[PDB]
Amino acid sequence: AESTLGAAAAQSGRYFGTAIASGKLGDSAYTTIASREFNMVTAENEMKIDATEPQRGQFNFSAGDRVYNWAVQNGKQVRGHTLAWHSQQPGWMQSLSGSTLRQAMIDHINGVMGHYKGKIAQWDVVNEAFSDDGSGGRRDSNLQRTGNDWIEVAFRTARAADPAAKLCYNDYNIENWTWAKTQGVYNMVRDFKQRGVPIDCVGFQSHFNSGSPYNSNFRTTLQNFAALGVDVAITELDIQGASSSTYAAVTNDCLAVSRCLGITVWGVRDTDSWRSGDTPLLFNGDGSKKAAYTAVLNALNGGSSTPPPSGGGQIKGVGSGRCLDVPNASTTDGTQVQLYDCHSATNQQWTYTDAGELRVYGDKCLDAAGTGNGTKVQIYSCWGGDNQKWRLNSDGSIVGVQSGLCLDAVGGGTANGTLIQLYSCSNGSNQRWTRT
Amino acid sequence: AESTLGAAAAQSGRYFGTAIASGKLGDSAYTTIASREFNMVTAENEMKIDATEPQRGQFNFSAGDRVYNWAVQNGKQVRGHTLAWHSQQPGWMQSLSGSTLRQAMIDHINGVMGHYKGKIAQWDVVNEAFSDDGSGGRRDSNLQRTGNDWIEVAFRTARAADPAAKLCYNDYNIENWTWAKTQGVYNMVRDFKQRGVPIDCVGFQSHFNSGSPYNSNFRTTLQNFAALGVDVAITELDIQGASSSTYAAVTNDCLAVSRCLGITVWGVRDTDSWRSGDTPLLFNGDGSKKAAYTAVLNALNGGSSTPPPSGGGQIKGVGSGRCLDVPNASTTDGTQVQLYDCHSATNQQWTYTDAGELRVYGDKCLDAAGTGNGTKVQIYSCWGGDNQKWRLNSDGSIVGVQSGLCLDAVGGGTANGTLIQLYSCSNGSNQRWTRT
Ligand SMILES: OC[C@@H]1O[C@@H](O[C@@H]2[C@@H](O)[C@H](O[C@@H]3CO[C@@H](O)[C@H](O)[C@H]3O)OC[C@H]2O)[C@H](O)[C@H]1O
Ligand SMILES: OC[C@@H]1O[C@@H](O[C@@H]2[C@@H](O)[C@H](O[C@@H]3CO[C@@H](O)[C@H](O)[C@H]3O)OC[C@H]2O)[C@H](O)[C@H]1O
Ligand SMILES: O[C@@H]1[C@@H](O)[C@H](O[C@@H]2CO[C@@H](O)[C@H](O)[C@H]2O)OC[C@H]1O
Ligand SMILES: O[C@@H]1[C@@H](O)[C@H](O[C@@H]2CO[C@@H](O)[C@H](O)[C@H]2O)OC[C@H]1O
Ligand SMILES: O[C@@H]1[C@@H](O)[C@H](O[C@@H]2CO[C@@H](O)[C@H](O)[C@H]2O)OC[C@H]1O
Ligand SMILES: O[C@@H]1[C@@H](O)[C@H](O[C@@H]2CO[C@@H](O)[C@H](O)[C@H]2O)OC[C@H]1O
Ligand SMILES: O[C@@H]1[C@@H](O)[C@H](O)OC[C@H]1O
Ligand SMILES: O[C@@H]1[C@@H](O)[C@H](O)OC[C@H]1O
Repeated sequence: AESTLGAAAAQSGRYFGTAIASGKLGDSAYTTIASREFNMVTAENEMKIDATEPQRGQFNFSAGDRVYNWAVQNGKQVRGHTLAWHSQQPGWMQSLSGSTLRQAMIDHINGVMGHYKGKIAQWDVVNEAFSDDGSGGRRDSNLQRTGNDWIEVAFRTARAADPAAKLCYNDYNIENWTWAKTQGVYNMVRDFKQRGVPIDCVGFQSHFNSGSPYNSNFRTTLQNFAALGVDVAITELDIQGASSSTYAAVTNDCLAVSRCLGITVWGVRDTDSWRSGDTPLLFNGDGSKKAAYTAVLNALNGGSSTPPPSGGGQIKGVGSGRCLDVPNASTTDGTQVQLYDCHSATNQQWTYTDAGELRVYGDKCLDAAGTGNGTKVQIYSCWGGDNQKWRLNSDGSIVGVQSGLCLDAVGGGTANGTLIQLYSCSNGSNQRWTRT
Repeated sequence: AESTLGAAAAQSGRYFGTAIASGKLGDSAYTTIASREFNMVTAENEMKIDATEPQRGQFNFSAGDRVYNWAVQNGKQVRGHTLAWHSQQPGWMQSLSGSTLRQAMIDHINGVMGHYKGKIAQWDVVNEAFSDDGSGGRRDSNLQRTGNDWIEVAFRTARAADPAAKLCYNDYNIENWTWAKTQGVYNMVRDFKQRGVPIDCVGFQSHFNSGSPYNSNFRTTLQNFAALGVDVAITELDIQGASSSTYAAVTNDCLAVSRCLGITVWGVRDTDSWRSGDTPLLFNGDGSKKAAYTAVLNALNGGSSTPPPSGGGQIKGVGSGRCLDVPNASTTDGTQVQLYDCHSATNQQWTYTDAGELRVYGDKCLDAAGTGNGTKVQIYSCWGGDNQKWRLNSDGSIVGVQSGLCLDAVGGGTANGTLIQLYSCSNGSNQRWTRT
């Protein structure tokens, strides 16, 4: 369809997934969102080295199958995460070196992939093998010490274990094209493809924050890797602050690249995130869709037709032909907004911020005083509350994040002075808005 | 001692208090702040009816005394809260009505005031006796049902129990003069003064939010009651969003009325607030001062003798005479800012929001990716993180809310291109900024 992320992505042959935590599958609020929005699943921890092989030789797939089963039963493919990694290695592997580790690594791969043979769409065969030292070289780990050729061996092994699975190299901070880490990974994959090493994909974790910000050149990075002859996938996406524009930009970068299989966000609600302090996901802890959720859905669905009032613009009601107006250009907090003949004026110029606010006068925010039908919509000092955040639906409707209700011209009024309130979305013309 | 709220309030002959929860007194972070900043204390719950008279005729002051003991031990006066109220009534009282409830009410006042006789500066004798239906009438409670005279009886009883205390009538939604509830209370107080009913004060809770926002006519409300011959006090102040301007405005309103005894904010840190979801106080959960704190302090100190950069403006370092500049007018997230020759360019126009952000381009925020010295100050999409909020100190320095560090011109550099960083605050000219 086009009302959920997974369905929207499928329209272009792609998937939109998440990271599932087994301990939450018992939470109905959690599973209600997950089963509905995503068609791809990655076990957040259940399929890692320490979890699938607690003791060398003895494999445990209980927790993993739990996630795997839920996924397939609910219509989702699975990304295996992960086979060869320097982190989250069980204690016994952390003490292995030389040719014995190399052997342990190979066994582990055969074991996990054997168990899930033919059931995994994508396997993160090797994860984070490059350093952040700025040199573009291999990270210094027990695995790297077994020989520079360990990555290649891991991939050749994997291909044997399960030729049906797409084999990916996964890593973070390899999104910005100008980074040495990015280039080192690029050179490696190019080489692998030239020498014939069995690698089918590169996973871009895409953990963006002010420390390592998203950069428009991310698309260039994806296109370059795609040109090598391998698929690309956004594997663990989360953006600090969950900016609508950035989430939409990453989404469009994937859509702009034919080889971009899909996008996986690292968690369901912000409260489930490994970095909840950055409220980096698409759903609030209370389960409500954030502004970024609708920006992603719209991008996946192809979006609108023409460019929006990028910073500054009027919001005109479809049924009335009138604009959202702040009475007498008042700046008083608590002043309820109204409908009025459109004209150039600041009290009619609204800016949609990446945070999902509809700002007027620069520091005033469209604000909902409550969450039920009839709630008054007014201006109030901006502070970031969810009752000041809105989702801009592609159907012309504007929905409050906190209330999940639509901007509504009271009683379907069209005359000047008609007040604005929150009300159950009805697709009515007094709940649809366009551009002047 | 204009360095703390209490000390600064004292220079205008006023106090600045908070609400203390005894269960948090064992928290050093909480007490360090509470002891330093306030010189007035109100027990958030420990002196209420249910807490002081658990069973009819059986008084318990353990919780109350823990708060009181801490208050006087740290040089603070105490506001007793509260003696007669329709809410938080112990079960045995909720079951009463008529003459039996009337006497219980009187018995409670006598027992509680007797224990604290001569130790309480102000007592909220009656709390929330008026309705919100918008009629300005009395609230329909078991207390009101005993007779319309119950409030008068409560005050006469209180004066007799401890004539050394100021007797206050406390309520909410009585700050906006145009509201019926406000006028209803005004008429009652006026009635009491005329007939000689003992009443020395009116407490305006001041719980401001988008449901009932602050209105500048609050100053007239305070003036109106003051004219009746009673002192006035802002008793449970908290503002949804903690707007710097709203906090400064409420502070100035009180300072504009000679009879306004002082201001009490309902809580220390946002996490201690009964409405933490509204982040309505002056300190963060980590104990750090918020943008609103500095605005209240500056307000208490009389503020700047000249209007700040209202609606955009340049920020010029004193030790360099150069302006805060975004390299090549770039709008790319992650771009570290610099010092550069001041000129009418948008990449040099910064706007300080009520949330404490230093915005550029409209939706880009001065950002710090880290909390330690040497951390680069850059621009990033605005999302409300504390690493995107700043305090404008009277000494001319700009401090990061999350880091507690000052914007610093690297190596005291002065030439163009000099980068900005976060560093331990100094009185240096490379950390001083003039509002031009
Ligand atoms: O709270 C009581 C009254 O209810 C609200 O006012 C209502 C208003 O909410 C209602 O809105 C209509 C509802 O149907 C929708 O299809 C339509 O789009 C929407 O405009 O219209 C009647 C009006 O009286 C206020 O809370 C108060 O008036
Ligand atoms: O969440 C449990 C505890 O609840 C907070 O305490 C609140 C207290 O702050 C509240 O005070 C009322 C607020 O409304 C005013 O009109 C009234 O005058 C004032 O007394 O009363 C309820 C009580 O539960 C604790 O901080 C939080 O830990
Ligand atoms: O585990 C990984 C983290 O170690 C990694 O940390 C990043 C390092 O570079 C900085 O610029 C980033 O801000 C910081 O997040 O992030 C990815 C995560 O998987
Ligand atoms: O719950 C946490 C997981 O969410 C976390 O996941 C890792 C984050 O960093 C990425 O680089 C890894 O690929 C990803 O598996 O691991 C730690 C766990 O506690
Ligand atoms: O219990 C009391 C609440 O019922 C009261 O609610 C207020 C109603 O009017 C609105 O305008 C206010 O925003 C809202 O807080 O608040 C005080 C509380 O003690
Ligand atoms: O790396 C060095 C910085 O750490 C250094 O920081 C200075 C510390 O003292 C403060 O008084 C200065 O303002 C601050 O710049 O600056 C030089 C840089 O090379
Ligand atoms: O110019 C007029 C404007 O001032 C008013 O607010 O709305 C109608 C316009 O024609
Ligand atoms: O950012 C600077 C810009 O403002 C100035 O005009 O030219 C030099 C740039 O570095």
